Amino acid sequence: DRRALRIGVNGLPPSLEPINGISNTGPRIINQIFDALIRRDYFADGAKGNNIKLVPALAESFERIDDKSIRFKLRQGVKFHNGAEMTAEDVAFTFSSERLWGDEAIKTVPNGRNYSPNWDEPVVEDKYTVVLRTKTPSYLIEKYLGSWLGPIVPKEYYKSLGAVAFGNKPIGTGPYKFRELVANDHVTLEANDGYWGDKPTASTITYQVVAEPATRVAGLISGEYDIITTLTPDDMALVDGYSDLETRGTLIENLHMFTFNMNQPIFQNKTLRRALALAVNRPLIVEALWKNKASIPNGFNFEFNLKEAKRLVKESGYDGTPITYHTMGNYYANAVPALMMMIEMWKAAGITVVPKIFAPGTTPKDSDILIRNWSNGQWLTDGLTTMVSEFGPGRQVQKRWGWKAPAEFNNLCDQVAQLKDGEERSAAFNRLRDIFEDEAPAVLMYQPYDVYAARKDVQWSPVSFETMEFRGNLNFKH
Ligand SMILES: *OC[C@@]1(O[C@H]2O[C@H](CO)[C@@H](O)[C@H](O)[C@H]2O)O[C@H](CO)[C@@H](O)[C@@H]1O
Repeated sequence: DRRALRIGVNGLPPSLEPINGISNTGPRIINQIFDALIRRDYFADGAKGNNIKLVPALAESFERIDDKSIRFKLRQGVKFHNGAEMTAEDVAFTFSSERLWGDEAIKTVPNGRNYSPNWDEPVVEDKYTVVLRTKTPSYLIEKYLGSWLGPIVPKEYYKSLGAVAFGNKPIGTGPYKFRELVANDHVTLEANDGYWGDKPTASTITYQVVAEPATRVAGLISGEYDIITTLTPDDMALVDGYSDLETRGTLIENLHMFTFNMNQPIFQNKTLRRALALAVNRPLIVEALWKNKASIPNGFNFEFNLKEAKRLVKESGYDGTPITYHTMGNYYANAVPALMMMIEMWKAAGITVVPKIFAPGTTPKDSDILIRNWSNGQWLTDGLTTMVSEFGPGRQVQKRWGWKAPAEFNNLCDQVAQLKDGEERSAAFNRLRDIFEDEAPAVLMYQPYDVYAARKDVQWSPVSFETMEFRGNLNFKH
């Protein structure tokens, strides 16, 4: 029999419904349960897990018709885990108004429209042929369909349950099928021996929440886990002297940041937000805590000034009231050590910030949040599109977190979705970046160097994204 794989994780997603589970913790599970029309071939052409190449997966082939539509020829005989055959009806449902982007859909799939292009309703042409299309021109459709938007869901089963219940009992076409969920504890998957692609190599995969990185390292050493997630470069020393273990790391296409609840009076205006941003010496943090392996971003592409931060603190009228910084422990690698360094930096600017460490499983009330840490996946190669997906008009930073973005910012967000790459689009990018930095609705810290640790007897390479790929990349040694 095949070996059981045990993964010690930083957390579980709130749902296994593909869109509702988008987070640092979901894709590593969702990628196993589902397939998309298109897969990212991370290891193509000898790449070290970072190739952006997209290849056919549930679509056997596809051909663009015009600037707003693509015809897909689906792979035949593919079965969902309940035995139902995957047809054009399921692909059309996946990208339908009813499930994904309509007004009613987004009440149970809240980011269905935010993470989509401007879809029009899919057209089913025959059992294995579907046209996916946008209402306005888009040369990103294939990219969206190969992203975390893309998992194909079973129409009849999904409709019978609704998105919330489907998220607790998912059915997909992927190499591992859902077995069990214990909230805040684990998810167990089992091999899908009916898989259409390469046969799964593990009998079961268990994702077990172990909140603290030191405790995860101890469980790898003790033999409780085969792979552990969400470590830092500094954790590499803790594995010194274990011949059977190693670290495996890579830069990933994710930005660690901090952000604000701009409904709060102290953060309704930009002045103090920008002071908090300018006070941070990001190179010092990268040197200190990341062994210079994390990467300071060039904005949202796929300045430390303490003098100006002090000036803005005084201009803001800030009165010395302690400002909390909410962090779910070290859910983000290096969260608490980085916060400690930033608290020192903020003190030097005249701002008192204190940690508010909350437990795994707890969702603070939005009204208790002043500053919080967060991350954003860079989930398409087009960084403008992913920035807009969180910071644009009607998206969550404005709608939920109260950022009163300048009208010009919102105007340019709309313009860049219609412009082709070139001079005008890059000029809009530059101006959006300047406004974003002036407004400081969030502050980008760095792209983390994601570190896993694993048994040498489990052959598996990381990829440059907040997920785990096992296709062609999970072999057990004797
Ligand atoms: O980036 C995901 C995010 O959410 C996770 O944590 C919150 C708080 O416990 C849960 O409500 C979500 O279900 C879970 O995915 O992580 C940070 C916290 O570390 C939140 O700000 C994000 O929404």
